[PDB]
Amino acid sequence: FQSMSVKGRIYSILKQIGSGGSSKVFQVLNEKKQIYAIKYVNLEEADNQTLDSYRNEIAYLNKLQQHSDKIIRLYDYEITDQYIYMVMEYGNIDLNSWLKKKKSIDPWERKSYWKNMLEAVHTIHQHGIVHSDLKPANFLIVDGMLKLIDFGIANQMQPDTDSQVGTVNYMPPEAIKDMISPKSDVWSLGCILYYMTYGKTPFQQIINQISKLHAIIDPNHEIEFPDIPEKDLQDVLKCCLKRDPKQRISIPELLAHPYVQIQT
Ligand SMILES: c1nc2c(NC3CCCCC3)nc(Nc3ccc(N4CCOCC4)cc3)nc2[nH]1
Repeated sequence: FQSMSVKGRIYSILKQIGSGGSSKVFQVLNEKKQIYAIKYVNLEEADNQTLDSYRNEIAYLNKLQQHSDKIIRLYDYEITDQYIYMVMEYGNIDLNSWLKKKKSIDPWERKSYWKNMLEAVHTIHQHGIVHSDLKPANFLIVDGMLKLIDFGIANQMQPDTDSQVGTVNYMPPEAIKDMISPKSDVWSLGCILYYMTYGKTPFQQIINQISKLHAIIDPNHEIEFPDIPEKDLQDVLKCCLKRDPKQRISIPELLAHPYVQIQT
């Protein structure tokens, strides 16, 4: 039966959607019984660099929403030396949970979601952000439209009440080779669309974690692309999962691709 105040306005808490490390997100109602999601971040043990990172996420998100409506709407925020309250729009469900429940995705809906994702990541790229660690969980379904909730800075968020994929599965090869590019996100997006298309991520079948990394980077490992009705889609997946960034398709190319632009 808890409640919370953000910028002079009081919000009753219905339940906790999920928590990741030093942050929590709640389903809340306002004064006029309108629904929102409020993110609470605890800064008490957050280091100087970590504070600066959270500052950046708010700053960008605050600006970016004015450009595109495929980035989560932040209606209001409150920020102090010990806490952050972010009042965002409420979404029905994160994509990762939705994808776990949907054993088969509708080809039309997949295609729509893909266009929603592309528009979102295109917008962050245009403002000089490479998300780098892109996941399905970074996308939120609000009224049949995917929206980008998280910019990948210092996130550990899971829902808080089977778990097939690992953390590494969507990661680019260059990031593993690193020990950079907008096209690094294109690889990650590619894996999301690949999961939606074939039911698993490209390297899910690999048992061992050590070798799974080595498998991603290795050019002599070939990825499966079983034939499907949409020969467009099959091209997009291949084009996204080409290991070399220079050859790998760019976001603007993906937008003018037939899959996105051609009606069937
Ligand atoms: C801004 N930020 C938001 C969310 N963040 C969540 C943070 C934890 C991981 C999932 C996303 N969830 C939102 N909605 C959800 C509603 C129900 C959800 N669940 C239903 C399925 O089982 C898991 C919880 C998950 C997210 N809305 C939202 N607006």
